[PDB]
Order: sequence, then C-alpha cells, then structure tokens
Amino acid sequence: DIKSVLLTAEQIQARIAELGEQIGNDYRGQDLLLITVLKGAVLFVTDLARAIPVPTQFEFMAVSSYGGVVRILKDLDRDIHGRDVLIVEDVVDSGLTLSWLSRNLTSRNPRSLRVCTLLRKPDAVHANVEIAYVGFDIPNDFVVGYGLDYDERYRDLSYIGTLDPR
Amino acid sequence: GDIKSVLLTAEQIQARIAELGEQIGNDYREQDLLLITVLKGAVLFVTDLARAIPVPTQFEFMAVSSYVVRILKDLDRDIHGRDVLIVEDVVDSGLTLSWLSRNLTSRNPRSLRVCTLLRKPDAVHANVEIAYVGFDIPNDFVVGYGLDYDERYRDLSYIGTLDPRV
Amino acid sequence: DIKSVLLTAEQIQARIAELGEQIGNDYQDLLLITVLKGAVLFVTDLARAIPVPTQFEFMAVSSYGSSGVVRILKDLDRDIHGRDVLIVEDVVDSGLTLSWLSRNLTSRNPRSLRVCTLLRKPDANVEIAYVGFDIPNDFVVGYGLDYDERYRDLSYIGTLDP
Amino acid sequence: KSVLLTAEQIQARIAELGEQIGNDYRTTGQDLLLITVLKGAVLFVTDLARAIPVPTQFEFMAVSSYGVVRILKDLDRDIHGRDVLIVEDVVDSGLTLSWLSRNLTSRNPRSLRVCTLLRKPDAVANVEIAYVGFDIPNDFVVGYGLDYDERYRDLSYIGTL
Ligand SMILES: Nc1nc2c(ncn2[C@@H]2O[C@H](COP(=O)(O)O)[C@@H](O)[C@H]2O)c(=O)[nH]1
Ligand SMILES: Nc1nc2c(ncn2[C@@H]2O[C@H](COP(=O)(O)O)[C@@H](O)[C@H]2O)c(=O)[nH]1
Ligand SMILES: Nc1nc2c(ncn2[C@@H]2O[C@H](COP(=O)(O)O)[C@@H](O)[C@H]2O)c(=O)[nH]1
Ligand SMILES: Nc1nc2c(ncn2[C@@H]2O[C@H](COP(=O)(O)O)[C@@H](O)[C@H]2O)c(=O)[nH]1
Ligand SMILES: [Mg+2]
Ligand SMILES: [Mg+2]
Ligand SMILES: [Mg+2]
Ligand SMILES: [Mg+2]
Ligand SMILES: [Mg+2]
Ligand SMILES: [Mg+2]
Ligand SMILES: [Mg+2]
Ligand SMILES: [Mg+2]
Repeated sequence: DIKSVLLTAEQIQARIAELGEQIGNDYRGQDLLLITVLKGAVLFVTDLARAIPVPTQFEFMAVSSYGGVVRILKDLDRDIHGRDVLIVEDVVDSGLTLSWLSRNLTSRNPRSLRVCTLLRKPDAVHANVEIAYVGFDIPNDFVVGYGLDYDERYRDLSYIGTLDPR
Repeated sequence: GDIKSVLLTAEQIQARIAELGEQIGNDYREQDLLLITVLKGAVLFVTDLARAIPVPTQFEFMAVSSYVVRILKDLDRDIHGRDVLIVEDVVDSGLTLSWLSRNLTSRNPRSLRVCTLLRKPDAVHANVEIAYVGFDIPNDFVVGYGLDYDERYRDLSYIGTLDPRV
Repeated sequence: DIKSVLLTAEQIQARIAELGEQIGNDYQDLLLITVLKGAVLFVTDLARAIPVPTQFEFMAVSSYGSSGVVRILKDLDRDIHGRDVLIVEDVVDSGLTLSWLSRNLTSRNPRSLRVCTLLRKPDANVEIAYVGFDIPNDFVVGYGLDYDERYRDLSYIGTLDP
Repeated sequence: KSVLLTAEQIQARIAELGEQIGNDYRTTGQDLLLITVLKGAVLFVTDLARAIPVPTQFEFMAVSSYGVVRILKDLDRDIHGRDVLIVEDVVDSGLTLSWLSRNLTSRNPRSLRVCTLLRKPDAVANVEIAYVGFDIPNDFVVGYGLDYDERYRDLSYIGTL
C-alpha cells in the first residue's frame, strides 16, 4: 500500500529538533502561541512544541469547505491580542485555506504572526502567504503518514510515505 | 521554579505508552480502531499512543465546554459499528468522562472502551469502567505532558507537581 | 413555482393562535427548543400566541449519512436540568431526527418533554402531543419551509410541482 | 414596568420598511440574503421577511464573547457574489456589528448593508446603518426579541424595565 518511504521517522524527528531551536532562538512576557487546524498537523505540533526550548501554548481550530473561504466549526478559545502567534501546518501547496487563516488571525490584532510548515510543495508559489519555517521541500506527489491521510487513514504512521494508486 | 517535584519522567511515560500500545494492539485484531480524544489535554498522549499501537488507528476530536456539558465541536464522522477507544489524560471526578461514554454508546458503536494516562484516587467514586490505565497517582494537582494550569506547562515532556506559589 | 395553495396566512395564524391556547392551559418560564431553521418562522409566532411566559433556545444541526444519526453544530446555550421543555418542529415524516433530539434532551433530564409540529405527515416513534395540520405525503414549502434555501419568507404554504 | 413602542407601532413600521427595501432590490437570479445573529433579532427577521415583497433568504450566526468575538455557529453558505442584509436587534456601543461587517465583506459579497430595528444614540463604532426602524433613547429596554437574563422575549411590544 505504501510504495516508498519519502522521509523516515528519525529523519523527521531530527528535522523537528532543528526547527525547535531555530524557532526558540527567534522568540527568545507571555508564551508563544502555536495555532493548528485539525487534524493533519496534530502529531507535528505535539512534537514541535516539545522541540521548542521556550514555553509554548496550544490552540486548535476546525474548518470545513463550502460545497478560498472556509466554514468555522470550531474557533479559538482565547483572544489573540498582543500575542506572538505561530501558525503550524502539515502541508502547504495550493493552500488558499492558509491564506484565509493568516488574514483571519491578523485581524484579531496579534503582536506577531508567522507560519511554520513541515512540508512544502512546488505549487506553494501560487499561494499568497509567507512561510518563515519549512521542514522539508517535497515533490507534488501525494504522500501520507505523520498526520497526513487518505480517507482518514495512515495518519498513525510515524514516517511519511508515498501511496501506490490503490 | 514553577514545578516543585517531578512525578513521571519522559522515559517513564514513553516506556509506559509503548506497553499500552502493545496491550491495546493485542486486544484489537478483527475497519480500523477509532481513537476519540476530547480537546485538548490528551493531544500529546493520543499522538504518542497511536504511534505505539501496532494496528491501524484513526483520530477523532471533540471540543466541549462546561455549563451536564456543552458540545462546541462534534465528531466528523458517524461511529456506528466502529470499535471506539476513548482516550483521556486524567481521571478523578470523571463526570465529563461518564457523560462522554454514554453519549458515544447512544451512537451505537461496535465496541467502547476507555484508556487514560493518569488516574487519581477519587476515580473510584465514578462508575466508569476503564480498560487501560497508564499510571495511578496520588490526589495532587499535576501538570505537564498535555496537562495545564491556566493553559501553561502543556509542552513539558514530563509530568510534575505544581508549586504552591503558582 | 407553487402549483396551488392549500394553506394560507389567515388559516395558519389562526390555528397557531389556537395552538397557543392549549399550551397556555396545559402549562420558571417555558422553554421552546427549535432546530434551525425550517421551524424558526413558526416558533416566533407561537411564543407570542402563548399567554404564559415562554423562551427561546436554538440548536443548529448537520447530518452524517442517513439511517437517524445527527451531527451537532451549535447546541443549547444553557442546561435544561429540570425545566419546562417543549420541542417545536416544522415537518414530521418517517424521519427520526426528532427523537434523536428527544433522547438527546431526555438524557439531560428535564422536568417535562413534549413535542409540537405545525404539519404532520402519514408517518409515525415519539410522544407527539400537539399536532397542527395533518397533510398528505405531498410536497411542502412556505412559512419557514424551503426547497434549496428559498420559499422561506412566504406567509403561506404552497405545493411545488416537479 | 413601562411602554416604549406599541405592537401597533412596531408592526406598522416593519411593513413600511419592507416596502423601502422591496423596491430597492429590483438582474440577479439570487435573492436578498437576510443574515442575522442569535438570539435577539430572531423575531424581527420573521416579521421583516414577510413585510418584504421580493423573495428573501434566511441566514443565522451564533456568537460568543472573550470588538473581539468568537463564532459558535458559522454561515451554512458562502456569501460571495451575493446581496446581503445584516439585520440587528439593537445597535449601541458594541463593535460586534463592525466586526461582523469586516468579517462578512472578506467573504466578498456583491453588496453589504445593515438594517436595524432600534438605534441607540451613541451609535454614530463603525459602518453606518442603511435602514432604521426606531431611534430609541439611551436606556436599557426589553421586549420584542430583546432580553434581560434570558426573558421578556415573548413580549410583542417594547417596554423599559
Ligand atoms: N495526504 C496528503 N494531503 C495533502 C497533500 N497535499 C495537500 N493535502 C491536503 O489534502 C487535501 C486534498 O483534498 P483536495 O485537494 O482534493 O481538496 C488538500 O486540499 C490539502 O488540505 C499531500 O501531499 N498528502
Ligand atoms: N492539569 C490538570 N488537570 C486536571 C487535574 N485533575 C483534573 N483535571 C481536569 O480539570 C478539570 C476539572 O477542574 P475544574 O475546572 O473543575 O477546577 C477537568 O477537565 C479535569 O480533567 C490535574 O491534576 N491536573
Ligand atoms: N421543506 C420541506 N422539508 C421536508 C418536507 N418533508 C420532510 N422535510 C424535512 O426536510 C428534509 C429534506 O431536506 P434535505 O435532506 O433534502 O436537505 C427531510 O429529511 C425532512 O427532515 C417537506 O415537505 N418540505
Ligand atoms: N435589551 C437590551 N439589550 C441591549 C441593549 N443594548 C445592548 N444590548 C445587549 O446587551 C448586551 C450587554 O453586554 P455588553 O456587550 O454591553 O457588555 C449587549 O452586548 C447587547 O447584546 C438594549 O438597549 N436593550
Ligand atoms: Mg492542513
Ligand atoms: Mg487529508
Ligand atoms: Mg481531558
Ligand atoms: Mg486544563
Ligand atoms: Mg425541521
Ligand atoms: Mg428543508
Ligand atoms: Mg445585538
Ligand atoms: Mg441580551
């Protein structure tokens, strides 16, 4: 079912270990806020927060498509004012959702707003949103694992692999 | 110096979760196992647990606030005929757990069990059956590894007791 | 697109003023719980038709597959432990979105539960108390009811034609 | 304990404003979308829509607080390329309405204005209001959709204390 392993568990964990310090050094009297959209990046944000050597807090959101604009099924539980926000994504490509999210959050008057992603694809050029932190640059091929799914499966994989068309 | 004593090291937690996964994996062998977690104390635990379980598992989240209790974000899929494992972080009063268990059973899943990381002594009063317990601990307010005090100390890798000054 | 009208404003509003009478007799304040949004137009006129002090509690609902599972989008703002609860619905077919709610509300343990519809249909699983109109298994739109979103603002209820 | 606006005054005004909006929205196959916030203005919407001749469109939203507010219930449909009328119960001090504006125009509607029933005097805030039903004074008032600790909504008239 998994054709090939794009990134092993140890490779992923070593990269996040690097990201943690890089993020930590930049944000080094309130805690850094990690904001994640359910649920492709829960494994990533749980590892990333532990990798960040400065105190960090969690906030989750749940959105849905309308069928560039998304429906909010679950909003933030806290006001964002004067807080350093770090949006945490799993995969960014033709992601207009991220574009919408950055605008929706900056309207709430954060003190800062950056974006960190584990995976970036070549089609992320067509998105209007800056990304300060990128784990890996991968091809456009459909990958699953480490939070990434295909019909809600393969999320529990600890590595990132490529699907065979089945 | 916010933490007085350390209760459970990162090694103890990791080693325990590896055992649970094995135990859970052996008990669940014929769809996929369904892990349901209520936001957001048991997010770190459920991300580490799923990876420890040697059978295919899926994630499902439910955000909920108190008034018995209010639903802010229901499940993203019907759980009819599914083997459901409720994943909690800490149980003592267990009033919310008791409701959640009843609310899920009324959706008629094939199987329903509960797995918690910590269990405090006051959990003997609540009439909820728990199939898997990571650790039994005294009746002290602990923090770390998902657990919070005013949204802080969740990103800690270990579990400790909070100093009286805080 | 209404082929013909069988129920109009004067006929509906009068019955709704008659429904409130029965409710006033049979019934601190009364809670009207309604599912958005095909029955919103009916509740609003019902509360004013009831002499005793009533109240509103709204509840948004989506769905999964079909056969009677229900996803919750909003749900009540308050608890209803031991209180006057009257479910207000718009249409009742062989659909069990109604008692899923009553079961969902019974579990919260109110004092009294009672349902109430404007228009019932030849299909019936719960204690349906106060029935407004008994209509055949035909098309129904108007007065809150809809077909893809529209025909809600109508003061009457007409029949669509396929 | 007081009477500000009679049920006759309220019902007569709504009909006259339904006339105001009925002939100002008359090219597009879409309808006028009535977007409102629970749970105060929910009685106005039912009477306002029937007062408006052109086919209209109900849409609701639930909002909590922390003008910073939180969405508990969102819109079912996207309002892109749509004529939207925001209907509010009472407009006073809260930047709740200004937020709803800056939030809905980001959905890029074809047109966006607001129709409120009552109007407090300090509602000179943000985004000016297209249509007004009654210019009320600066006093806490209930009745007709308005409430105090969840009540007096069943009233068909508007009265103080
Ligand atoms: N599993 C997986 N999901 C992806 C990948 N790239 C983007 N996604 C996410 O999965 C979605 C696929 O659904 P669609 O693009 O058809 O709406 C994307 O919109 C994005 O949210 C990927 O490489 N693997
Ligand atoms: N962080 C932390 N949370 C706890 C502990 N014991 C109970 N809780 C959680 O705290 C909540 C109840 O506390 P309350 O909000 O009523 O003071 C429940 O969500 C419960 O699971 C604990 O020892 N540490
Ligand atoms: N508007 C309208 N709704 C109906 C009628 N009969 C039943 N309903 C309700 O509306 C649902 C149909 O909406 P749909 O599932 O097509 O979005 C039914 O499952 C039932 O809950 C009717 O005659 N007219
Ligand atoms: N009944 C009534 N409610 C009002 C009036 N003005 C504002 N409100 C509502 O009462 C709420 C009071 O909370 P606030 O936002 O003022 O802290 C407002 O947000 C608004 O929803 C009024 O004149 N009469
Ligand atoms: Mg994503
Ligand atoms: Mg996906
Ligand atoms: Mg919990
Ligand atoms: Mg907590
Ligand atoms: Mg209905
Ligand atoms: Mg309908
Ligand atoms: Mg208001
Ligand atoms: Mg109020």
